Amino acid sequence: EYPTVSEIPVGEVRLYQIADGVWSHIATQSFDGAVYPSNGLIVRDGDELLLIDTAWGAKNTAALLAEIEKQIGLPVTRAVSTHFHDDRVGGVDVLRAAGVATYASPSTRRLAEVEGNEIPTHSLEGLSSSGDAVRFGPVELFYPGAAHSTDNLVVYVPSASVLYGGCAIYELSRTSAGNVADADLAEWPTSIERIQQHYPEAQFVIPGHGLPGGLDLLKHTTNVVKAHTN
Ligand SMILES: C[C@H](CS)C(=O)N[C@@H](C(=O)O)c1ccc(F)cc1
Ligand SMILES: [Zn+2]
Ligand SMILES: [Zn+2]
Ligand SMILES: [Zn+2]
Repeated sequence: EYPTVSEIPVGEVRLYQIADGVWSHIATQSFDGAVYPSNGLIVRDGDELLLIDTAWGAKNTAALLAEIEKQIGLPVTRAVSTHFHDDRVGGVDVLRAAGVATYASPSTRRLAEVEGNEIPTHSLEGLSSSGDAVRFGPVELFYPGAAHSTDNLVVYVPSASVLYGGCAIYELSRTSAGNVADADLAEWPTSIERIQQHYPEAQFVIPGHGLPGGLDLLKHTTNVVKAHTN
């Protein structure tokens, strides 16, 4: 069973193995009166691990590293943050202190700094234009256009047909718009179409928060945006 928000104490991280050499990591955090779950990704790259997003905060991210050591034993050597909010860069400084090389796009790095969030060290090149794709170790990084935020990236794992949508894709059980303070609500359905046109063969689709599904999460998310927008 995929771990749900009600089963993970704030401060603890679970790992869920999706495929061979592919896991999600799941944490929980208090935010704005509620507890929310949060997903990231872990992808094996031989004798090292590529981390996709922090576990939302310094303490959760240290827990993540401890859980990775317990359950996998391979070192995290690179990390990619998929947008500038705290559930994606909160913990970067812990990763850096632990010797992880932290990456984000130039936009994400700028927006993190503007906002006062932790800032990934290295800039990812080749992601400036909607539809750009880059092969980054075992994954493909993709910029679909502005949506949840103007900088959001998605991640695709070809070996396992895993599409990590981050917070530009909503789980089915969310039927209202959440955090749209930095969103391009008008562009968001267009960016979702772009993901669909590029990863039509996606089997396993991971939202930034909550339960994985399939490509039906894309259509579901547009409905939510439109319902909120119109
Ligand atoms: C703090 C974090 C940064 S994205 C955040 O605001 N998450 C937002 C959301 O993703 O819309 C969220 C709102 C309601 C939920 F049920 C789940 C997630
Ligand atoms: Zn190696
Ligand atoms: Zn966000
Ligand atoms: Zn989020």
